[PDB]
Amino acid sequence: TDFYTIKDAQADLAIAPLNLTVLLAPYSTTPATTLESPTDGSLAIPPGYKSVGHFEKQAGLTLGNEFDSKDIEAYGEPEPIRTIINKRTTTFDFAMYQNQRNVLELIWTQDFSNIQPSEFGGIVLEAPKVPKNIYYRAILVGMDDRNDRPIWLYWLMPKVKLDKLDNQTLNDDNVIEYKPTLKAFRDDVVGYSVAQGFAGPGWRDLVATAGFGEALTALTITPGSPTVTVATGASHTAQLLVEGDNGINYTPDVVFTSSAPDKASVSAAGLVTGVAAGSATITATKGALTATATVTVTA
Amino acid sequence: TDFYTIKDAQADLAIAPLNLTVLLAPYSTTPATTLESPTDGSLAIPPGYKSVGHFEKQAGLTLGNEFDSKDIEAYGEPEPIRTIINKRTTTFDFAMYQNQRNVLELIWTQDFSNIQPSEFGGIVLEAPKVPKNIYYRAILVGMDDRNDRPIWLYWLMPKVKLDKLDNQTLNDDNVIEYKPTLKAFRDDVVGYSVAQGFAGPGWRDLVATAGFGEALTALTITPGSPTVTVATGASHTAQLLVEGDNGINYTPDVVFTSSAPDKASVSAAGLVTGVAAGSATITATKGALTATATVTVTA
Amino acid sequence: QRNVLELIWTQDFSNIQPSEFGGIVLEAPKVPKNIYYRAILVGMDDRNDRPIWLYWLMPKVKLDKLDNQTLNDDNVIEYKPTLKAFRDDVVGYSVAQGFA
Amino acid sequence: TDFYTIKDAQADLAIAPLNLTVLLAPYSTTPATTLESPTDGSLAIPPGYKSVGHFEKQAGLTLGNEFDSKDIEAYGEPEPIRTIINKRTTTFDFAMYQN
Amino acid sequence: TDFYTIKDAQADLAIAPLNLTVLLAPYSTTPATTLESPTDGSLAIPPGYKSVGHFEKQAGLTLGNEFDSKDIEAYGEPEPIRTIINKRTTTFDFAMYQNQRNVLELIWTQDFSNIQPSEFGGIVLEAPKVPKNIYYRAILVGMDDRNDRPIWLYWLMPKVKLDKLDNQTLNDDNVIEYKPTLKAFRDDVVGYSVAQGFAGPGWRDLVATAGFGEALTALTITPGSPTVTVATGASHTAQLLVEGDNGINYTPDVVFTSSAPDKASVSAAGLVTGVAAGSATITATKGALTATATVTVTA
Repeated sequence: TDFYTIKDAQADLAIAPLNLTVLLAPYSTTPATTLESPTDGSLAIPPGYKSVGHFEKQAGLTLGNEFDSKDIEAYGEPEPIRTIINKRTTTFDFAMYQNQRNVLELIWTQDFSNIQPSEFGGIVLEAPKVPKNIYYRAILVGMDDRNDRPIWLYWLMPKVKLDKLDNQTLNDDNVIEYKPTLKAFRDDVVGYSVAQGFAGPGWRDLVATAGFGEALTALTITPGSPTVTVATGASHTAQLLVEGDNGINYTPDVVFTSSAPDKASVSAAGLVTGVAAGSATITATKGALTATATVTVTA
Repeated sequence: TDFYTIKDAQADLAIAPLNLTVLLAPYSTTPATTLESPTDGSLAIPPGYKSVGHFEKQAGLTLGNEFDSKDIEAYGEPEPIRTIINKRTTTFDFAMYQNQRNVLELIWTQDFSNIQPSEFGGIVLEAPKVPKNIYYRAILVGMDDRNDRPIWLYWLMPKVKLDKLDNQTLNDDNVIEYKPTLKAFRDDVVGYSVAQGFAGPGWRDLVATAGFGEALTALTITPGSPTVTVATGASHTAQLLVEGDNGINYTPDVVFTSSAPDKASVSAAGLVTGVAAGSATITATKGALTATATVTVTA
Repeated sequence: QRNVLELIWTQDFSNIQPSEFGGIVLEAPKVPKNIYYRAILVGMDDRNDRPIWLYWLMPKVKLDKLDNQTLNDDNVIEYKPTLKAFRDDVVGYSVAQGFA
Repeated sequence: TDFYTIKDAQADLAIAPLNLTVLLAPYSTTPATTLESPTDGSLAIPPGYKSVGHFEKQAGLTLGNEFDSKDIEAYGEPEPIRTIINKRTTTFDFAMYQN
Repeated sequence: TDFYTIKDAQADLAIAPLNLTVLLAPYSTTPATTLESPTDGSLAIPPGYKSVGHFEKQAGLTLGNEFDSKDIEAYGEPEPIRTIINKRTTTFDFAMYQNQRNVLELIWTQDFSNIQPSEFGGIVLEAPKVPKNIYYRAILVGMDDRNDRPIWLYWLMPKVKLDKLDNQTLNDDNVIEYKPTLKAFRDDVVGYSVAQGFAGPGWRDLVATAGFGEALTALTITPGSPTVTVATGASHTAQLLVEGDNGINYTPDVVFTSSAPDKASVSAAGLVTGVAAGSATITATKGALTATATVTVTA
């Protein structure tokens, strides 16, 4: 066995967040559990999460993790007999550009929903008597677009608070930047302080390689023998569903073909419509994996 | 839903302070509450506020916000059960150029209003025996000129005090700079320490987008059916006011047209003067939104 | 991949099952776990098609530190952990350097 | 439509400065607003502007324009979201003979 | 196989822009999707695009493309594992001669629409206090004539902006020149920054050779059995239409003949007019291909 086989390096698993956005929601909003829509796996932001818009490219977004722990030392032991890790504090910072309502609410620790613009649109935002402890739910979601197969990787922080505010420098050749450092706290309802998740058509290919689940070896069609009516109606169309040995819906990844197009009409999605009564064979093929189904069409 | 729809990035909301000025006023002056003139929304500096003139471009104007908070930690809780934020310290610094009375008064912490120039204009400004605690009111107003529609964004600090004075370096190829770092304190009568406000014709367009108020959907002409006299007099002219569903006066933004110019004369501002007796229709149109009014002209 | 995320999150993700469309969610644990790994750091020096494999054997390592993670639109995401090697009683050493 | 009609080329709009003069006036002089006389439209130079005479033909007169702008770059945007053009510096040079 | 067959050189595919024009339109104009007229395939410029006229022959027109990419390097890999290409900047420049409105507006970053000539026709164009960000839509269309079969090849740039302005040297024996370098940006409405296109009867003869689509192997007449009345009326004449398997209309390229001129008269265009009632044969011949249709003429 040579060195490169032992290395087992996969360049595709390296994900670059080509685009990124941060969505903040008020603490009354139900926290998001996953960003994958159950219908088709598309990106589905839960209601109540509103983006903060553009932010500085050069500064980017900085995530920081800090452990605080106490080590118990016994006599004659060079190394601790037990280490008690109290907490893993997570923070993140970036440089917002847009001067919208939620950005100013976050940087001022105030609820400006009751602020009404004057007769000519002029508004005045007053800092509170003492800063308030306001908690938000944050979704940091980024898209890596490779071969038109995006990978959406997101950080879910169900309870964040404004930890720090950097100095605000005003220049006549630069836009005004708000640079908050937000600390994520543990939320009891969901039971975590921060979660990292992956989704998308691109990640469906690499989920087997990355080590989550089992490798795709067999391809199966769930409605193997459907019966379709020639006449128009609710039961005149039957939607196929293709799965793998590891339980992942591979329907968007497979290619659908019909042995006899006239007897049954199949699309790229996998819908089956029986134009003419008879026997048809619908084959879903992805790579070297092939699944076959038989459709009977009755007028 | 694709990524860019979720991101919802508005490049217009990014405001760059192309021009900036700082106006200091003595503590006896009534603090400013808003910089928007009630008459037409123009920039209106209250009396007593005098500018400090030019300041260094490269140094710019630095705004700093600091939090001092004490966290209450209970047994068995990695994160504090309650955090108490005592105050939010706000400071700002910049490098003044002009050697005028107010700049020297601020840097020297002295009242030079009683200083009388000598026979040939020479003056001598003595530092006080002990530094005085002098409080000023500060307006930091900046204009972003985009498409001849300026946005004036301002910081109102009703009670500031000189906190620091940076080293003063004299060079034969550079002007003399005064670099004060001013700290803003809470003012009891107005109820805030620092306030951030936006105004101007440019900001009126972005009020709806920024999230303050409600989006503009319908336009209404409040004097829908006015009657105007042919003959000259005080009641020979009538001013039209156009408003929106969100209560913002959109008169400068709309375009005025007259059905028959001879019957009633309308200008860009919205004034209606009845040249000839009869019925006229005045239409105010902004974008795709339109409002109509009928004017009856009686000799 | 799975092992890198387990190392950086101090959690066992072997029980994580991908969703219907391959999407996964990895939750940080309530409290960080003390997880120990065995590390082999093996390097090849290929000279005249006669490679030299020199390796560091650390039979018991633990995640000591995690550096800041910076996200940029023109760079991939890097995980930068500092791992501390501990004494292992069964083998009798904390770190061993070998050549072959 | 043939290509020539779409081109809409006109040789009459190509203006060649067959003769050229530079006139310098002290800062106290009232700046010129236009060089056409309101009486007849002829070339009328305001008083105080004194010409510098001949200058070298080979060098001619060179006019340069430079822009100093800063581009605001936002995350995920290959092109800047806003370009702030500070100034447009105009310079010109020539080689005078007359002392 | 000899070298000449392997090389497969086609001297006809070399296109030389014998004539070139640049057309600039204001940003409010609808961007051009194609320069091919759907009615006949001739060069049809969308309204609002006004040509800049003559420009310098010796300098010509220069198009430049630059790539800004970052290479992700990994330990032990001599070559990068992933190259992240950010943008493809396209620019173009040329030396305008004409002193017209659009040229001066482009070079001065100003709009002179409201500039009114004085009593004697004189005008004064004042440069703006600060240069404005004005965007244009550009069409760079060139014509190559070969055996009276022109080829129009064009570059569409939906969003161009002034980037550089070269030095402007005045000579007593040379006309005045303006040398702007324009950078093409990305327009989200159309989804591209630059698009290269080809059209014209000359191109139609080279579509198959160039590799876009399949070659022409069969010819077909869509009105196989048209009916034309002897009596004058709307349905007196029927226009033929020749197509191929590749999907390209070859009607202008084919030659129409009629077996019996008295029964039906056909021209080079392909229109069929029924002069005498009876059966006629219309044959369209192009190269080695022929298409036959039968026309029945009823009185």
